[PDB]
Amino acid sequence: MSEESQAFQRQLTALIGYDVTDVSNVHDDELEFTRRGLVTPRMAEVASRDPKLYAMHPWVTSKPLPEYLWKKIANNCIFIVIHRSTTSQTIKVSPDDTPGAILQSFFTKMAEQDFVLRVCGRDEYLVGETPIKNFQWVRHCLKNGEEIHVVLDTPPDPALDEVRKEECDRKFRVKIRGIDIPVLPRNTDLTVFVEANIQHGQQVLCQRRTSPKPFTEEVLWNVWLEFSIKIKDLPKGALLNLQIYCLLYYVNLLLIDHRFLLRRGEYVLHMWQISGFNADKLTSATNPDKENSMSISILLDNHPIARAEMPNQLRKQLEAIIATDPLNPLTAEDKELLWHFRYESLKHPKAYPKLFSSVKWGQQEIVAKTYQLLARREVWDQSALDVGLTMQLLDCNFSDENVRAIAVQKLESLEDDDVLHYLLQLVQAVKFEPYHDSALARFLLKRGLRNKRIGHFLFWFLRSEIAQSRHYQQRFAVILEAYLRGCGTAMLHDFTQQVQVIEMLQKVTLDIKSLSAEKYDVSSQVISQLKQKLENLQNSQLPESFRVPYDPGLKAGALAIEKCKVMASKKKPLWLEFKCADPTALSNETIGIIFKHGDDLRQDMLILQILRIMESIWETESLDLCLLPYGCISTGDKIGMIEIVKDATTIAKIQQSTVGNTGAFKDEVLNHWLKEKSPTEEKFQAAVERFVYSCAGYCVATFVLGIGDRHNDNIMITETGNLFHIDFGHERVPFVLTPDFLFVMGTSGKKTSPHFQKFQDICVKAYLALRHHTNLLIILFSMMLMTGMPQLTSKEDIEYIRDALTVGKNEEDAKKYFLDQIEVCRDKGWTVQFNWFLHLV
Ligand SMILES: CS(=O)(=O)N1CCN(Cc2cc3nc(-c4cccc5[nH]ncc45)nc(N4CCOCC4)c3s2)CC1
Repeated sequence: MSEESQAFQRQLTALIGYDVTDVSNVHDDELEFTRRGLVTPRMAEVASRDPKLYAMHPWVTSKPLPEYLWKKIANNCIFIVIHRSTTSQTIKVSPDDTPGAILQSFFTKMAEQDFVLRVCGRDEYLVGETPIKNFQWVRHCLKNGEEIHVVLDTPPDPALDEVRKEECDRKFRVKIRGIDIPVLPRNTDLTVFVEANIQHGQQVLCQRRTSPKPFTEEVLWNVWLEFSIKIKDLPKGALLNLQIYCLLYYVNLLLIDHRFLLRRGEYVLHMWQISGFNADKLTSATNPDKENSMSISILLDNHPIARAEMPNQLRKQLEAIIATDPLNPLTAEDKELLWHFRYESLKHPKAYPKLFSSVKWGQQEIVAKTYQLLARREVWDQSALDVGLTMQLLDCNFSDENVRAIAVQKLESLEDDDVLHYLLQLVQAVKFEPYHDSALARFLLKRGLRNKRIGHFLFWFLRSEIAQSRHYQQRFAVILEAYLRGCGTAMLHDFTQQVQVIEMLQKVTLDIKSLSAEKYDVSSQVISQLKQKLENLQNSQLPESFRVPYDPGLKAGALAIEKCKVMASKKKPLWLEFKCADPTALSNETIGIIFKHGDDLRQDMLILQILRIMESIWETESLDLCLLPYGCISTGDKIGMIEIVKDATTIAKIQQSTVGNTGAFKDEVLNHWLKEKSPTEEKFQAAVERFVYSCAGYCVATFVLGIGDRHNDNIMITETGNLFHIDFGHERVPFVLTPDFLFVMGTSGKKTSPHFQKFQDICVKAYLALRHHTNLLIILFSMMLMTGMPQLTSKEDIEYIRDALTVGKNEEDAKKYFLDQIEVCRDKGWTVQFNWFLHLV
């Protein structure tokens, strides 16, 4: 290789937080073969990407402007403001104008075309052949009541992104030699057996078992388990799933390797324990912790695969099946129907998930007939993209690489606006791929390299998992490495800054927990020991500036040490604030970040992202619900950072105005708080209007996701009336709509009023609107549960959102469901709010 060529890889390992050149936890070479496989997709995308547009990463959309934003234009005229050091004139522009065209109405409007419209304060450019109506920064300014401000400077040089020179009819059988574990002790001794499953997409094709034996630290069976399934009938992607019950341990082994070879030989597999169903149960990875983990020893010595029209009455039976939801389980009668009428079923794209579930993958002939099916894919290829539908073929139920490829094909048609909407959920879906190299993993690689913004979030989503998941770190590390070798040195330098900063601060956060008590208050000497520590970093240690990971436009600078503090709260997070490093920023307002170690933030990532998806859904139907899905990024193990929404206050704090007598509660208080922070009465009604939309948006969203029973303490409001929920780490109430909220709506329980009439109207509007996307939400939820929780009932915890979205019912009933829910909160008032307290003391 080379002296400095290996110094490149030690930079790569530092950003990844894992060494992909390590081979100490492999029993084959799939991971290294995947490093080599991804060189091509990388070099292709890099080689065909526009240098100019890659440097500026214009964030842009082809969707129509919503109805709720053409109301803020009674005149077909939008206001932009071009800047230059001191002075800065304003310019009349029509929504359909272009970056180039408004430069035509600036220079010629004055009485050399190699300048650019960058945004004031950020690294966000208005460029490329798009209308300004169709730029995200512009839609954002219109949405808030802000005015588009812009500075004129030289385009950033493409030179800075340049990339370095790169680098049988025999039945199947397995011998169970035995198991071994250095130490087991609990208290009393039991018996133990090994269960072997041939598995394919959460379908057990076959299952044999050992005789049981006593659970000493070594147990030897020496037994052949003859299976019924024949070798030729083994499908690519099938897993030998070895499990130990007395269900304490599990491990998996792909029966057909990444070169289509039948798996053969002597394996010692180090196994995962079960924490006192989910995506960790599917992994081909073995436990790296070889000193403590349980190990199984096996032997393979077994290569391969090298007219008439329906009666109208069955069609109805078949259509009914196809209509049902992604969780509605299929009977044997239903599957056989689907399969017998394959070709009719292929005419309905929505039937696809249900159809490929009806396939007997445990049979060679039928899989082949299934490949004949996928070969005449005219209707699918021509169908309009359905993200819900496409996602379903990427979940844990589908292990066939061709099935999964027809789904990835549909994704290729997404523009970058929609990729960012689904990116986190597509990164989690790499967990369900049988092989490390996959159409999906490559699709992300390709989309990330093509767009600096997708690239940026693909970095942190990958790194979040690598840091806190032994089950999938090696796979994701290989994928990240591939990204980093093609993202270009501007982005590598950027990440290196970001990784350095957060490593310095997490250090400070862990070092501060320990000097404070397990829990009480915040010491005089502890705010002493926070300021001192950050003064030492600030000088010769911290970058002059780093990219804010949750908002990669914004460049944070030097710390505002006076405003930083440890938080009198759960597990001593740091409230930090930074100066903005861009001197053309039009405000002296700091960037606020919380650093927390203790909670599990991947869950918050996931919930906030589904919340961003609901906003986008409501966009399809002219519905704005003023949600504040604030930034939130997991960076490492049980730890990460959070955006501080400026001017926000906990609802429980507004109730603790005085005393707050261990849980005193009072209807009228919220409304008084709103008038104090609103210098004109005019802005006060703007706040109540904002509170009715926001309260409604967070009510509907929260009912649907089953996270609505919350303390006042985890709900906030801005000075401008924008309500929002926080801290999604996990008698009853479907959601929070307490008497304090209702007095803002001019209604003190058991009445109706103009502002409350809006609230109900908006709620049912929002609720029926999410139901036009029932299959999407069910599948995102089901996946959320599987890749981002503890262990969970693959039927029962998902089955909440069915009943929440009132599946199978007509629209009138559905409204009547939700409207009962509102009146459950108003029939209970404070009962549950007060109840959180009763346990405590
Ligand atoms: C005297 S004190 O300085 O200690 N004071 C006490 C009362 N605090 C109220 C808050 C608690 C809080 N927790 C979180 C959080 C905690 C853990 C996990 C989380 N996931 N998402 C948020 C979040 N995120 C917060 N946000 C997010 C949105 O932007 C405003 C700050 C706030 S604000 C402020 C601090």
